[PDB]
This record gives sequence, C-alpha cells and structure tokens, in this order.
Amino acid sequence: VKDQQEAEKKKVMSQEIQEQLHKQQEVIADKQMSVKEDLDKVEPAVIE
Amino acid sequence: VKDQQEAEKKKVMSQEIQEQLHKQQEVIADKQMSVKEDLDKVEPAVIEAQNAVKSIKKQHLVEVRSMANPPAAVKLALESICLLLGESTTDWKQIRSIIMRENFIPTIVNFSAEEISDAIREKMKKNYMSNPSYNYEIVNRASLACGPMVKWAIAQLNYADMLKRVEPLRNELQKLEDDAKDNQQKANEVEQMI
Repeated sequence: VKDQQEAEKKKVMSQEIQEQLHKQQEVIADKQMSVKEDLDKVEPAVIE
Repeated sequence: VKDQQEAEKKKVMSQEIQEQLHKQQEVIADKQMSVKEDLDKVEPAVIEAQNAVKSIKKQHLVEVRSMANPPAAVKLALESICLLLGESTTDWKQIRSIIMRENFIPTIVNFSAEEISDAIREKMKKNYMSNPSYNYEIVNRASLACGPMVKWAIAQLNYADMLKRVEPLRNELQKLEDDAKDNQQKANEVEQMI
C-alpha cells in the first residue's frame, strides 16, 4: 500500500506534468510566433 | 488500495486538524487572556447583579415616597436614569420612572455594550465632581437601598471603553472559533469516516 501511495504521489507529479504540458502549449505558441518572426527575418541573412 | 488512499486523504485532513490544534493553541492563548480580563473585570458586576435581587421592597419603597432627596442619593441616582433612556435631572421623573413594578425586572437587565462614549465621558466628569460621594457615601449609610445599586451603576463604566479593547480580541476569537469549529467538526467527521 505505502509503495502504491508513493507511486500515486508520483501520479500527482504526472498531474504537475500535465500542467507542464499546458506550459508546453504556451511554450509551443510563443515559439511558433518567434520562429515565424525568425522565418520573416532570418532567411535573407542566411542567404547573405 | 483506492479506499486506503481515500482514508489517507482523510489522514491529510488529520494533518489539517493538527494545524487546527495549533489554531486551538492560538484560540486557548487568546481565550486565556480574554478570560483573565473578564476575571479582572466581570466578578464585581456579578456580585452587584446578585445584590439587586437581594435589595428589599421596603428599603426602596419608603425612600421613593420621601419629600426631599438627600444629596448623595441625588448625585448617584440621576446618572442611572441617564442610562435608562428617560435622561433627566428632576426628582418627579425619578419618582415616575422608579414607581413601576416593571422596575423589579430591569435592575439586572441593563448591558455594558449599550453605553455610548459621550454618556461614559459625561459620567467620568460627574465622577470627577462626585468622587468623595458614590460607594464611600453608600458605606457611610445614606441608605441600605443606596449602596447596592450605587456600586451597580459605579461599575459598568469600567467595562466600557475597556470592552473596546476586547472588541478586536473577541471578533478575532469569533473568526478563529468559527473557522476552527467547522474544521473540528470536519475532524470528528474525518475520524468517523476513516
């Protein structure tokens, strides 16, 4: 039972990890915007 | 396993309950201080409150029919009627106010949180005027009826404004109590439901 409870505290960490998947959505959204700004800007300097 | 986990969530509630035992220590400390302030203050008013019950019909009824009021009795008696709503300086309003058989009831009724600050401050000033009279004159002996209700009105004021120091403490005690009691009810529920 105790082990299982420690595994279920680790499942509470997997719930924190699901918050961090929401943070992955924030991270992906802002990175998709920064990567778009870097596509709009950066490809000419690489060509140059 | 799942049940056990629910019982162990109820053990997390027993950890909250241990926080509420720390709240019981806060609640006990502030209550021991408020109960000490209430021991320092409240026992004379209970001694006084009992002394109206003792005071005899004959002692008051003879004096209510007197032709002229004696100067210690007037000074002490006028300011009691300034509690009792028909604020007045006249002997015949004292006679009419004190005649009613509904005056054997309200001797004990009057409460110390009903008193207004300017009424307290006026009587602190009338205490500065009448300091050698009051309970000292009651001991003298103006009458057997005077002494009791004399000390009666003489107090009440020493609760007042000193009860406003007990207004944050009692309101803090109520907030600590009502949050702690609902939480202690959750404790008795939680121990049963574990």
